[PDB]
Amino acid sequence: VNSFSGYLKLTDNVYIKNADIVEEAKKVKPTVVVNAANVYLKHGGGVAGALNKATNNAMQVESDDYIATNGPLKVGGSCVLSGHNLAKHCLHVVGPNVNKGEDIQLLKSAYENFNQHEVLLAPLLSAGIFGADPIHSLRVCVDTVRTNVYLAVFDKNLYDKLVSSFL
Ligand SMILES: O=C1CC[C@@H](c2ccccc2)N1Nc1ncnc2[nH]cc(Br)c12
Repeated sequence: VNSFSGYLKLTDNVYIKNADIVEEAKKVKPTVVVNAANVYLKHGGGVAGALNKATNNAMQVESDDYIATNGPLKVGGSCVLSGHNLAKHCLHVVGPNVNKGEDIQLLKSAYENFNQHEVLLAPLLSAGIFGADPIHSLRVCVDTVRTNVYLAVFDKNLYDKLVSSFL
């Protein structure tokens, strides 16, 4: 038993809710919150900008040190950093950005990072301003992640549609 509440169960291991991941994190304080990152860990907008703002920019400060030491992530890759006031850890995961011209097949690789963590609070990767189809992304998530994932979808009409069309 865990502390996540109000989720629709999609499969044995995938759950979904119409909520702001930031508010879910503040309420639950999960072991792992997933950020929808870019390779530079520049948390300017979307989920990343919102999470970073909620940490009072501490996520960005930590991220800049990470990049200065290690260089950029790979598209499809991830790193584990602090969750600051929101979670124990933040798993920064880079899905492909179609608005940048990247290969959507890398979305499966991105979701594979979730399998290194028994339970996660996450957004849909590559959706929103990353330019991919959120229905697709949900399918890849369900078909790739085997650990317990709680998906927060902020856009209300998207949740509705994803709920009702999920095969
Ligand atoms: O609705 C959705 C679906 C796709 C995802 C997204 C991810 C990256 C960039 C744009 C959109 N997204 N957006 C949020 N999902 C959950 N929690 C949130 N908090 C603040 C935001 Br913006 C937000």
